[PDB]
Amino acid sequence: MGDILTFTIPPSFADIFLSKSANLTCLVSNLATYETLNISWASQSGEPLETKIKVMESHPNGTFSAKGVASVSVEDWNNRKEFVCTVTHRDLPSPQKKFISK
Repeated sequence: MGDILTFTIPPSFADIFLSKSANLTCLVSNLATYETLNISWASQSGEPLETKIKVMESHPNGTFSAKGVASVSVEDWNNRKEFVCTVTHRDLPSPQKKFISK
């Protein structure tokens, strides 16, 4: 508590097989201020990724965290690419960035 935690979750081989699209998932928890929260996904090159997020506020149902789902090409995951998620809670002076790779 009182310290913002950011973790990234990779899509499973099975999951990618079902949808035939790889998805980037970010989990942000332990928010010192459970007011509102946003999730941001971008390519390593600093290029914003198509991300779909429902509710600009963190979800207190089942979990107390927010998740951002970005749709990437299976090719990227297959080519060992890496993506960057940045969490902007405004609570911290420096947004936390996370690297994700299969």
